Amino acid sequence: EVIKEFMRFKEHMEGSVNGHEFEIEGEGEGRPYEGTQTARLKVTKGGPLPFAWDILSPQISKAYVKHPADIPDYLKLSFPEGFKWERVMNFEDGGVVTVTQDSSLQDGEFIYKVKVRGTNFPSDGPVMQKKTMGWEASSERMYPEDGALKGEMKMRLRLKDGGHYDAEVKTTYMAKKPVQLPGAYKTDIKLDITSHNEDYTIVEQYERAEGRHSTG
Repeated sequence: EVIKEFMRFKEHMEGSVNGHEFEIEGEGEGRPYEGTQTARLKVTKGGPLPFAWDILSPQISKAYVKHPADIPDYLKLSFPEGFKWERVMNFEDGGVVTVTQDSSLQDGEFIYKVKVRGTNFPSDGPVMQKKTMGWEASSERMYPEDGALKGEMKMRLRLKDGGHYDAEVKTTYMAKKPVQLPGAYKTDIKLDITSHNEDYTIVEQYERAEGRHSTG
């Protein structure tokens, strides 16, 4: 009942990557039970960014994941109060992103507050040289641990070049109340940058996400 078949969200993000501070705001919309969403983002402080938008796009919404009836939808169950998540991305060239995030449901809309910290990206690497070209589809391995929901995956960035740039990704999702943890499952995710201005101070994204048992 609080999560309708159509839901909007608002997002604020603050952080820094290799010493460069920024803020981003966005508005989005999607169909939480179909696993689909779009958003319009803008850089509100510290634009233009000297690094690849691609490292921020996965930090920009797990209430929008289609779940079968027989896998508890822990993150939807957490609303209206919501959940927090924390993430580390270890990139193959020593770059690291850590994230902390709050999600809640206020005045009929999801509210996201994100804090992103990137460091140790090589100055001549594809991130700081803006030579990435979006994520391959990812398959997140979900499992309950220590009273929380954990996800682990290898994410693959495409390079302008024709090769790949990997990150090992670990996330912990913690509902604000102890709503039902699921068992082990997979979430297939694909995120697209669908529009942007020249300097990526204005950007649109689409994501589709679907949970399924870990059988193929």
